[PDB]
Amino acid sequence: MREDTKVYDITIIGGGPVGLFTAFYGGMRQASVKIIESLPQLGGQLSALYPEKYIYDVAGFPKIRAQELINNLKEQMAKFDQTICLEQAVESVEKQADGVFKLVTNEETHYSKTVIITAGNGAFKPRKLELENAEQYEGKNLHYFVDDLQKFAGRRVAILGGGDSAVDWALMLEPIAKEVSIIHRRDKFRAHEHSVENLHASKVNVLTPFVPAELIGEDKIEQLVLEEVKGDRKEILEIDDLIVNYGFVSSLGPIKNWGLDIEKNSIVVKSTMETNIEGFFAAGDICTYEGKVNLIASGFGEAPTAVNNAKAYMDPKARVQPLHSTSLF
Amino acid sequence: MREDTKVYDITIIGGGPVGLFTAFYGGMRQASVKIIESLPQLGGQLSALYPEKYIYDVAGFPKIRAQELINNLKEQMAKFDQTICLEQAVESVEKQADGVFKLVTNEETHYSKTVIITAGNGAFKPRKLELENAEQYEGKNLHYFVDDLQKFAGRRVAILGGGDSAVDWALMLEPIAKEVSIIHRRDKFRAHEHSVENLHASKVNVLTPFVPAELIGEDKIEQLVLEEVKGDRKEILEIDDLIVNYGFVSSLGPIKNWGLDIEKNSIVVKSTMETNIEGFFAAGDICTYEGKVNLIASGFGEAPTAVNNAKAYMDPKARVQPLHSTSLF
Ligand SMILES: Cc1cc2nc3c(=O)[nH]c(=O)nc-3n(C[C@H](O)[C@H](O)[C@H](O)COP(=O)(O)OP(=O)(O)OC[C@H]3O[C@@H](n4cnc5c(N)ncnc54)[C@H](O)[C@@H]3O)c2cc1C
Ligand SMILES: Cc1cc2nc3c(=O)[nH]c(=O)nc-3n(C[C@H](O)[C@H](O)[C@H](O)COP(=O)(O)OP(=O)(O)OC[C@H]3O[C@@H](n4cnc5c(N)ncnc54)[C@H](O)[C@@H]3O)c2cc1C
Ligand SMILES: NC(=O)c1ccc[n+]([C@@H]2O[C@H](COP(=O)([O-])OP(=O)(O)OC[C@H]3O[C@@H](n4cnc5c(N)ncnc54)[C@H](OP(=O)(O)O)[C@@H]3O)[C@@H](O)[C@H]2O)c1
Ligand SMILES: NC(=O)c1ccc[n+]([C@@H]2O[C@H](COP(=O)([O-])OP(=O)(O)OC[C@H]3O[C@@H](n4cnc5c(N)ncnc54)[C@H](OP(=O)(O)O)[C@@H]3O)[C@@H](O)[C@H]2O)c1
Ligand code: NA
Ligand code: NA
Repeated sequence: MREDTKVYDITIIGGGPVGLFTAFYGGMRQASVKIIESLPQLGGQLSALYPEKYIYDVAGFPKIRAQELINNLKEQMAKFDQTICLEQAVESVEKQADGVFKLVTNEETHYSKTVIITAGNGAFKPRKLELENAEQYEGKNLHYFVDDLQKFAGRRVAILGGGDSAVDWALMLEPIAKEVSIIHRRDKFRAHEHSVENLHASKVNVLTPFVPAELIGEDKIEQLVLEEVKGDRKEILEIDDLIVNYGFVSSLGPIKNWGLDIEKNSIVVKSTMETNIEGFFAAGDICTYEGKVNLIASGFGEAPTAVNNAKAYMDPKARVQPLHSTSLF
Repeated sequence: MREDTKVYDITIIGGGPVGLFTAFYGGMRQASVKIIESLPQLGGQLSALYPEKYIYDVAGFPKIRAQELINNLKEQMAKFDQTICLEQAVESVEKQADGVFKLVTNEETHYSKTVIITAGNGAFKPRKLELENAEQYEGKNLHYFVDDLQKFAGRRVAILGGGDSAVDWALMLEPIAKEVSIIHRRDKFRAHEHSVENLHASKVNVLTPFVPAELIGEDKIEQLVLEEVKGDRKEILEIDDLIVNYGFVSSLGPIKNWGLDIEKNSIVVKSTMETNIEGFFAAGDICTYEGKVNLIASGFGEAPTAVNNAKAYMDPKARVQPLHSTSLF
């Protein structure tokens, strides 16, 4: 655990499209801004689930690719400064006796005058390996997210899963690692067929249809035991690193432990976007009210409403109504 | 007075940016849509009051010219069918005994299952010439809205006003008209400095500081008499056409007589965007609620909220939540 003692004006929970636009508007209102995001990148459901698909119902865009919209939002918010904390899932939020919010994640403790939660359906997290003692190896040689390929240089690597993530990493590691195995529970892969063709074409050891049965290693994982899906046959692999790419899940989880009023598995808001905790606002798919629609356009409307009301909360002489952007730049 | 006996699903009062996106969204939800707009053009405050200016706080646009955003919205809604009624200001809205809304304008009577008012600050009207016989010439050779500039080819034109609209028309007409004069009540123009420099360098006859004194003509205007401001001098122009560019005025006007709940020139809405009259919704600058900010982004979020709740009102079996646009097309 570490601690960032700087009190930010606005801390945003979740860097999907609504959080990104919220960050922009915080900058517009001369607020210091932190974004905390569960995944190793920004973009929420758009970047995670349909980055290549076209969106037709965002105002002003006859058609726009999801990732393109996210890229536009990043460019928009780049005019201002934020501190962005990726791979952090907020698990605790408490308004302290001095009014300052304290936020705790899996990695770091943060402070803020206001919090705006833009969590969607809750934190995106990788699917964990469902083997009794898998957690023991987290922080050692069990990897869920991969960034630096060179740490696997000259090493025996096993990758679990059959999607684009598992296949892509297997192909990138083949020329770097001593040996690479990919283990998937069907003979048919879920990854793009061309990537799967290259995989079979490559020197990657493909083990299908198998599931992980056991992890062995007192300290570091040393052996991986596989079991065939149809039948009882087992295989043991000697490995230096295990990468698990089983996709992602989202849930509210600890968002329900902060004293917020929750209805429809979402955070209730007044028309100002404020929750039942003053200084704590919500926007986008995480929020609810009578007539709420879960759309990007709706969230993009909620964002400035939240930021502008947050600004008035922080500075009772600040007008909720912003000045014209046409004049300000 | 004429009557359109077709009962529309959704009829939108005002074709500013929020009414345009509302109209698009109606199409998205497979509703029959009519837009009724007071001016001879769509675009609201953007097109009328700042078409040339860059907007920076619409989600997904690092910067977009106001008129270009309007153009984008028109392209977006062109995917579906709408009935557009320009040059019609709504004077009366009544929810009849059968539940059907009856809307009466200056030109026509309309019917609708639901109404979504997107009127901003009220119906735009051009500021008119305050001379006693001026109205007599409307529909003849006195012009408040100019579309077919070619019809001024080879003609003697006088333009009234000192803003960008007047100056732009003078400069655009100079190369094709026989003669162009611009008449303004101060030696200083309100138009942009470079345009004014172009104006003085051109062959346009600039008459300042003058106001119109008299229109002469039994049928069409044949002569325009001007008088110097704070002076003792008149001028008479022989003209074929008179264009007046005195800007725009807006007010709620008869919107206050429909039995709606109104505060501070705004229609009070609950979180569903519904007014106190069931089936009658509002969005954009016209609506209010605690925390409301008059922004384009805000209005763009309110629009689909209104449409989707109007859909649920018309068919309580149909859902509020739309299917994905990524999927629908
Ligand atoms: C296949 C598909 C197609 C779609 N098509 C459309 C469409 O065409 N038009 C449209 O308008 N909508 C569409 N949607 C819905 C749209 O994706 C959502 O409305 C939008 O993603 C909501 O944005 P958001 O920022 O509120 O939430 P999200 O996109 O879910 O982002 C929230 C972010 O918050 C992070 N987060 C959450 N909790 C925490 C925490 N505790 N700590 C740290 N980080 C956290 C999450 O990891 C996530 O990155 C579609 C959805 C799907 C799945
Ligand atoms: C100079 C200026 C700069 C601005 N800069 C920004 C900016 O940078 N960013 C931002 O977000 N916002 C900005 N705004 C505010 C922005 O223009 C408004 O939020 C936006 O125009 C509201 O859109 P609308 O569709 O609700 O209303 P409007 O734009 O007012 O359109 C309403 C339309 O309804 C019509 N109408 C009204 N009543 C009737 C009736 N009874 N019958 C028929 N038609 C009717 C009117 O003629 C009008 O065309 C600015 C405003 C101004 C004046
Ligand atoms: N280059 C690219 O275009 C690229 C790169 C990375 C990610 N993506 C996209 O990002 C999204 C995420 O994909 P990603 O692979 O992380 O995740 P994914 O598509 O969800 O794939 C997860 C893989 O894990 C397997 N799995 C899950 N739980 C398991 C379990 N309990 N036991 C055994 N196997 C299990 C699944 O098996 P089953 O298939 O049998 O269900 C699947 O093969 C996808 O849309 C993907 O296309 C694209
Ligand atoms: N090319 C561009 O960039 C462009 C193009 C079109 C519009 N716009 C913008 O759109 C906005 C609207 O401009 P627009 O020119 O329609 O309108 P405008 O700026 O309001 O100008 C109206 C002109 O009419 C004059 N006027 C009004 N009533 C009068 C009266 N009774 N007698 C004499 N003169 C009268 C005003 O005089 P005074 O100046 O003395 O008040 C003013 O010069 C402006 O911000 C403009 O910059 C920009
Ligand atoms: Na929700
Ligand atoms: Na208003």
